[PDB]
Amino acid sequence: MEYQLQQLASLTLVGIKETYENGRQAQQHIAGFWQRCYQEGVIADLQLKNNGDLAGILGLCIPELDGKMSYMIAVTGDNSADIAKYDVITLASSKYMVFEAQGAVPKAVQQKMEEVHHYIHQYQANTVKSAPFFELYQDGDTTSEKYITEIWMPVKGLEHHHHHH
Ligand SMILES: CC[n+]1c(-c2ccccc2)c2cc(N)ccc2c2ccc(N)cc21
Repeated sequence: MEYQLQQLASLTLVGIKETYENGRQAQQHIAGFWQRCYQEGVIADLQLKNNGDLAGILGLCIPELDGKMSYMIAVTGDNSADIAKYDVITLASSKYMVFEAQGAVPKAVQQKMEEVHHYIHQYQANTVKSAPFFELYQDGDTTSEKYITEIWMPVKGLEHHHHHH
């Protein structure tokens, strides 16, 4: 499968985080969460705030300690803002395997994701389960079947994988 290696320094993310029972339940409600965020003007507001560290809006899947799964819609933002209403988190530095989904959101993303999970099955010692993974949505028309969504999966010690020697 095609992917690019990218690295990120520590980042501050601003947005809204919701929590669901598990991965399956999250998929049922994520589309709704996005719909609610757009309708209430949250997306527009968050878009004003990105300092440009990452281009776009992020949809992060965050594992919770009790087995629950959280989803956060956010942008990379500056710490120096009052920022009372929004949820804020620090995304720890990491290296990632970055994949692309070409197509209309979100079906193109879901199908690409099933594929990604299957592919990373072979990199069990390198993937980081407790670490957040995310979809990055750049400016553009989601509807177009030429639209590209980036999927960022965090990894550790990937250089040591035998397939790379
Ligand atoms: C809920 C559909 N929807 C929309 C969307 C589509 C049409 C109008 C408004 C939002 C969306 C729009 C942007 N920019 C970025 C991500 C998503 C998204 C992501 C996941 C999902 N599961 C549904 C999603």
